[PDB]
Amino acid sequence: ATVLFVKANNRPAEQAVSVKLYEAFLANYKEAHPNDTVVELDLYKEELPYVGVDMINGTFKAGKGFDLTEEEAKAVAVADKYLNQFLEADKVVFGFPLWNLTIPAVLHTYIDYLNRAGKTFKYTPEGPVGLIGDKKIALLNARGGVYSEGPAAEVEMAVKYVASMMGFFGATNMETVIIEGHNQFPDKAEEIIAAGLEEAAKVASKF
Amino acid sequence: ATVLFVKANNRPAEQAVSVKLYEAFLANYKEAHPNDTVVELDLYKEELPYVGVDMINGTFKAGKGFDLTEEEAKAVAVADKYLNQFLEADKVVFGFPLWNLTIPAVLHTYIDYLNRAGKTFKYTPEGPVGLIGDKKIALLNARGGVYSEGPAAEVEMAVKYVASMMGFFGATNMETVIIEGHNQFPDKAEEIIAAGLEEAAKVASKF
Ligand SMILES: Cc1cc2nc3c(=O)[nH]c(=O)nc-3n(C[C@H](O)[C@H](O)[C@H](O)COP(=O)(O)O)c2cc1C
Ligand SMILES: Cc1cc2nc3c(=O)[nH]c(=O)nc-3n(C[C@H](O)[C@H](O)[C@H](O)COP(=O)(O)O)c2cc1C
Repeated sequence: ATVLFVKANNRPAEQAVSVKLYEAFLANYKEAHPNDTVVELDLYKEELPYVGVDMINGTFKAGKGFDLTEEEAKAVAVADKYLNQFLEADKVVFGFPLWNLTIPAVLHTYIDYLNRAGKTFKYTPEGPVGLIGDKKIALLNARGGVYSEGPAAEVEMAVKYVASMMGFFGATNMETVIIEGHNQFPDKAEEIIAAGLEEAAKVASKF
Repeated sequence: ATVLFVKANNRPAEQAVSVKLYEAFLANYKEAHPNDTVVELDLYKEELPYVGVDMINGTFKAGKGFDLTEEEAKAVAVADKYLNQFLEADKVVFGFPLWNLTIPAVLHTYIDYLNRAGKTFKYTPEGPVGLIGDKKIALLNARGGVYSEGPAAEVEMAVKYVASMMGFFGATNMETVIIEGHNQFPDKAEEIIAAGLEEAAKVASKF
């Protein structure tokens, strides 16, 4: 199988729990699957121009017989590169922190590139239908406070954002590994983090 | 007063409801407050490097007085420029669409830059307290579908995102003008858009 790892954090593992989690899942995945093709995409090593008018118009027009501007075609070429790589993968693993309630803006731009009629969803008379139902997806997230319960739960917009968009694209039975609360309950941080790394190992073995 | 308009959509006004909404609020605000200083910040005209390790380490180390690498110092300086402008404004008006459930990634990066201990919030033994209580904020949003009720209400992450972060910074009694449902209910689009632009004019006249 071809497996794409999308890394959305360039902090060192020693300082960033989401990075420690991503690296553990990655190492465990490779150990269990020596003959898979595993590809890492580090969003901080890429040039990710923000989506705006030229990308919106270019991706709408592409393939429909319209003229494109040079700038529209440049924008389409960027989105196509990421979109085609994502579509080629049999499994996709996203590793990201919660920062300021949500995902890193680098990952927000990457997911914007994935939204394309005819590629990740199609229109029907009954509404949009997702086209990635055959892809296995894992979401690996770390967050300092607890967001699964308590007063912050209603403003969690990191895992919720990625799961909502992947669900729209048609992904089902996504796996999620979440390490939360290590900043909020610092006395238990070591055990909270270790427990997440164990869970990552178990999920990666079956993924 | 000094009023900062933050524009997050470079589609022409003829093709974009959120840009009509922004331009109507802007024109009406100026007409009604001819002697106020109005400054427009067009996020698509700016260079907005993504937040990652250099910004994070840079702001952490600046707070400690530790030496900054070139890249850390440059990152802090970029954030400073935008943060200082936001802090100097008496009122701030944000104009943005809902794209892919959320705000444009350009506005996501902009808001990331505003988060700073001692500037937009401070720590207390009882938890963080926001420091912008004095600042009047308007949120102008357009969205194709209805997100105020129905099956999609649960995944609105555009207005909810900006309102949550501004609230954390301590903004109170923010004004919100939303134009929603013009793509979902095309038979009502003319009425919905016209009503929304009238509301923006009214709110701007009193802002
Ligand atoms: C820029 C930034 C913003 C953050 N925002 C939040 C937040 O909104 N809520 C929270 O509980 N923790 C927040 N944290 C703490 C992180 O969620 C925590 O460190 C988690 O491990 C993911 O970040 P990391 O993998 O980079 O360490 C933030 C950390 C950083 C560096
Ligand atoms: C790139 C893009 C993504 C969009 N995503 C959504 C969406 O998730 N939900 C929705 O109801 N409408 C969506 N729309 C429609 C816009 O919310 C809406 O109709 C209005 O166009 C805001 O976009 P605008 O001000 O640029 O026109 C999207 C439009 C664009 C161009």
